[PDB]
Amino acid sequence: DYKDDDDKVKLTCYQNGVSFTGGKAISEAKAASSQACQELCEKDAKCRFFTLASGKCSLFADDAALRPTKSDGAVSGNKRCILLED
Repeated sequence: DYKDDDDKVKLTCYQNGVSFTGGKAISEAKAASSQACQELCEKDAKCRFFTLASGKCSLFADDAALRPTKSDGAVSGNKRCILLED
């Protein structure tokens, strides 16, 4: 209802690459898809760049030393998806 439905929003912003560790995670989830990690991160005002793994999400407020560890079903993402492009 309302005019909120008239406009659409982007919810897809995942990237299957590598998990993260050794960083300064402020909160982590136990989901299977980054989608669930996005909804939980939305509730947190300290999340910006989440990072899902084989079965564990990881929302990060900022970059520090969070490095990869494995690519087994690892799907990490960032705040922005598509920016600065023709």
